[PDB]
Parts: sequence; structure tokens; C-alpha cells
Amino acid sequence: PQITLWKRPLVTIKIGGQLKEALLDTGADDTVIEEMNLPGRWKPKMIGGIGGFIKVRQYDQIIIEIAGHKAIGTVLVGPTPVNIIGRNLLTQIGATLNF
Amino acid sequence: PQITLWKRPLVTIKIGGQLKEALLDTGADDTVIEEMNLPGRWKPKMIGGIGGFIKVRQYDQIIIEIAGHKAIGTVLVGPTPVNIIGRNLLTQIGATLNF
Ligand SMILES: O=C(O)CCc1c[nH]c2ccccc12
Repeated sequence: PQITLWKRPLVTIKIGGQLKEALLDTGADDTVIEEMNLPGRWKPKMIGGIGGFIKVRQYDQIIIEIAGHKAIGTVLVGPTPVNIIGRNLLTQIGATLNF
Repeated sequence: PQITLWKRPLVTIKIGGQLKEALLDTGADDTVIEEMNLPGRWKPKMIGGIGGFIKVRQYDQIIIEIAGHKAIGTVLVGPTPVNIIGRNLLTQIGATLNF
């Protein structure tokens, strides 16, 4: 698809047999989601947006479907107001910013 | 242009007559630029993201050249870690996400 930006670029994501919603975010390096009791070991990490820093849990090798497209990568889990698909997964689905 | 997301989508912008560098951010409703002086009256505003809220001065109807494309719209001046072009101006230059 070609998604204009008049509203938030929200898509359906599936991760661990749970359908959720996420923002296609060109300004996020990493993918940040709410808790979904992800399987596997994790590492603690700090991330920051405008407003300061949050404590997150880093899970690698996570399988996720983004608007139908299958992707695999690092998903950080922490207190994020909205679920965020960062460039790290956006590149996997071939997402580009065009104008 | 078509911009892949293997690195931060940074572009040259011109604002207040100054050339600056800024991030094309589809996850941002608003445009947030580091401390600079701009013409017209501003109003005090608080914007939120990950980590919490910051205080910005809101200027309306600011002319801005994003990667050679003129746009007019609201610009928030504040203590941002990086200059951010939000959807409010991305829509002004016809930017779309594509995959
Ligand atoms: O003092 C300033 O220079 C601006 C203060 C300011 C900007 N946005 C704000 C929001 C709430 C309270 C104060 C502010």
C-alpha cells in the first residue's frame, strides 16, 4: 500500500497469536511494544523519546506479522503509550518514505 | 525522493532562514525544532511521547523548506534531542509510506 499521513499510520500486527495495532514509525530506531509475555530470555535496556527515558526488555528473534508481511527481529517491551514498529522491522517489510 | 530506512531519514530543512538537519518522523503528530527564534507570537504547549512530556513554544503558519519542498504549518520550538518533522508537515509535502 501507499499510506498518506493525515492520520497515524496504524497497522494490525500479530505477535504470539495476539492481534494488536502499531504505528509505522520512521523516527524510531527500534520496535517498542506493550507487554505480551514474550517467550525467551531478554536483556534490560534504556530507550528515550522526547520526554526522557524508559526501562525496556530486549527480545531478539521475535516473529511478527506487520500488515500481512512476515518479519523477524528485536522487539523491545516497555511502558510505551502506543506500539511502535521501528526502522529495524520496517526495513524487513521493504517500507519506504516517498515524496 | 524514495527513502529507504536502513538509516535515520534525515533531510535538510530551511527554517527561520537557517539551514538545519531534521528527522522525517511518521510516528510524530507534530514538528519539534530545537531552540531558535521565529517570527510571530507563540503559545505555551506541552507535547508527550515516550518518557514523558516536554514544554514547547508553538508557532503557527511557519514557512519551512523540507528537502527542497515548501511547507507551511505549526512548528514547536523546544528542548528536543533531534529536530523532527511530524505528520503535520509531512502531509504538506505529500509524503507517503510505501510497502
Ligand atoms: O519560558 C519560555 O520560554 C516558554 C515556557 C513554556 C513553553 N511551553 C510551556 C508550557 C507550559 C509552561 C511553560 C511553557
